[PDB]
Amino acid sequence: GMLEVCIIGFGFSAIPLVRELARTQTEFQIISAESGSVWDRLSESGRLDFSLVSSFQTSFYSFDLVRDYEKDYYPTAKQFYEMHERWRSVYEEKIIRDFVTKIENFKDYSLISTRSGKTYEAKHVVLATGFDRLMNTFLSNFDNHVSNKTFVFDTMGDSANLLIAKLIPNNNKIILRTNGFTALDQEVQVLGKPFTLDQLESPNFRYVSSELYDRLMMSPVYPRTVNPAVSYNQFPLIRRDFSWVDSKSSPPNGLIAIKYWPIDQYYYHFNDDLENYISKGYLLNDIAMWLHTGKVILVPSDTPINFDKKTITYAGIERSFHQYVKGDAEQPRLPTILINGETPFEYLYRDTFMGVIPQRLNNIYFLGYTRPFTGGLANITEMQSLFIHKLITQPQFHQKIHQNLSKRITAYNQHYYGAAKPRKHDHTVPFGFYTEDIARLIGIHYQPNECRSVRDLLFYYAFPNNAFKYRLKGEYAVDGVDELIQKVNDKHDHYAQVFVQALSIRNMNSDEAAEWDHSARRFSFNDMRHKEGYRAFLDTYLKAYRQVENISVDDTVVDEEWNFMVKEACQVRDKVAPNIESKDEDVNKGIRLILSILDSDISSLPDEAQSIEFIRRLLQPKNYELLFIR
Ligand SMILES: Cc1cc2nc3c(=O)[nH]c(=O)nc-3n(C[C@H](O)[C@H](O)[C@H](O)COP(=O)(O)OP(=O)(O)OC[C@H]3O[C@@H](n4cnc5c(N)ncnc54)[C@H](O)[C@@H]3O)c2cc1C
Ligand SMILES: NC(=O)c1ccc[n+]([C@@H]2O[C@H](COP(=O)([O-])OP(=O)(O)OC[C@H]3O[C@@H](n4cnc5c(N)ncnc54)[C@H](OP(=O)(O)O)[C@@H]3O)[C@@H](O)[C@H]2O)c1
Repeated sequence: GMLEVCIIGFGFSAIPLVRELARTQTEFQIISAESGSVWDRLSESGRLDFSLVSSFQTSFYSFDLVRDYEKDYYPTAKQFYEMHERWRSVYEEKIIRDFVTKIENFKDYSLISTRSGKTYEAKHVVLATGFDRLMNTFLSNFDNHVSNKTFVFDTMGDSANLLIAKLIPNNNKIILRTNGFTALDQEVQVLGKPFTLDQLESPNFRYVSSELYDRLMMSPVYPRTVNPAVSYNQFPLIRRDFSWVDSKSSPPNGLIAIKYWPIDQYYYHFNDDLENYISKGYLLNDIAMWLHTGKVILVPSDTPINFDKKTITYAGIERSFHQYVKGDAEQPRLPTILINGETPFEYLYRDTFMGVIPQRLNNIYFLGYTRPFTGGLANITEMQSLFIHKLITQPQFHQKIHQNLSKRITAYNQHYYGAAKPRKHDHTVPFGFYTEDIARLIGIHYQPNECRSVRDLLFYYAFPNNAFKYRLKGEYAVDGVDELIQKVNDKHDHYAQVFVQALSIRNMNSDEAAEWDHSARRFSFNDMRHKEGYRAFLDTYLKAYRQVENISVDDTVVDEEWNFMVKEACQVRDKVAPNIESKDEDVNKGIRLILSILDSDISSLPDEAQSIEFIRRLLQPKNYELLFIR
């Protein structure tokens, strides 16, 4: 009569697993802290006044999307929290409010200790406890009445970018003292229509060849184009050292990106009702517009600073600042876990299988410790939830995965990390590799060889690998996913543009593909040609923000020392930007060809002529093997 499952921590990550355990009537208990999460801190202090950096389709679960999806949008922080609270309310009767202090792991059960002193025995234990993040305080607590101060950031990430969005409108000057950072427009115009960047990744093209996929994806990350319109050419300090990368899989696991509103897309969405959109949490966070306008400056990583005087020395200027912001040492909130009830478990992402199954522990699973490169967490945690549910409820599956666990882990690490040493961001994966890897392990994947029509090929290769893609049919089918996929296909032209992109670069080398990617009137990422024209909009924006936030600040004060630092900062840009002056034309022809053979039988396509041949060979991709599954 021992408890079959104990889930520790209930916020967001645990929802889909609890839903599947309920469906199979598997006995479970949830234990979760009375104190809740950062989302409760932000709710309590009235600071749910921002929006997600991820699309609806990747940030909410399949069983919500089938009801509530009518169009792409970026949810607000308020909507995200409201959804956590709705699901909390569904499962509250299954939640014990307490805090787990210790887990003793035995051969086929665990002893869970709590701060109350109550103990629990459970055959299977799932940890969904999230992360402690140092920067959460800056969001939950730090003040909006600071003005004309200098901030120094040693780190750039989504949390820094959100703080910078809130600081800039109070004429706070931002110095970024960095080893580089990857920033990407969260939204792109494709023939007039907005696509979130997660929709453009067509990840199953990795199976055609890693080199094809690499030149399709990596030109905005690695400094491959000489095009003077690209932020990494106007502001070379943004470039990172990627010498650590030792994998043929691109983008590599361990690559992080900050996702941001470019001001042109911000204007297209919000220009009509600006004050009301800002009050909902749609905040302009265009880092490239900040670099362009000098409201942010980059300085070298080894730039000298004096923590005692609160001074940084740049442009022969000893420069004084109100705050230095170090940046996150973000790590899982794990209680002490005792192996054989004796030896403390040591957590390392790479030593777990798919970030879920730790070694040396029996029937313990980790849920929510894998971070998506792009898109929302929902895609990751939905698929992790199905994997965990199958391991808990199907001993045949549990035995299959565990029998060769150490060899699977080795084969995964070889494929994705190679000989690179563990890094603090190992837990970050391309979402469309991870979801597909789990789907193949579970057996709810699609087979490329079973596509019959060109349409079927578009769905396999070009429809994004969102978790709901794998819940149309088979073991984990969700009612309404058919109608969801239809709605999404109908609105994005079946992802024909994405498909044609790969068709267009199949013969190119990586340098040719990089130039082609940037030959558009507006390329997807970091296009500095689409900033100057929005300066008037920016002033309308700052006024609307100030008005929403009851701020007064006069834009007359002149920080001549800043100007000199900005001028020193923006010197490569003042050389390169005057040098300014195929993708659009090629895409147009490609989409015409594809939409016209949509319902054509693939296997029977005849021997633009050579693009049909390549299309036919997509039935037999030569790079399909994943040795951690086989
Ligand atoms: C500022 C911010 C912005 C974000 N923006 C986005 C976004 O745009 N898109 C997106 O997809 N994701 C975003 N995320 C990430 C992610 O969606 C959230 O971090 C989410 O809260 C993770 O859910 P979780 O359930 O893993 O953890 P949490 O939501 O933190 O919930 C875990 C729960 O477990 C409890 N707990 C912890 N330890 C114990 C213990 N020992 N015993 C008992 N209970 C315990 C905690 O109190 C908490 O209530 C953002 C995160 C932050 C902080
Ligand atoms: N769906 C999601 O899960 C999701 C998505 C987006 C945002 N978020 C939220 O926003 C936050 C984003 O992370 P964070 O701001 O807390 O800190 P972080 O991104 O974990 O840390 C950023 C640091 O990582 C290093 N880094 C290494 N490679 C980099 C690259 N290519 N680009 C940029 N930085 C790189 C840099 O420091 P060094 O160079 O000094 O090592 C940088 O300062 C999350 O904590 C989360 O709260 C969640």
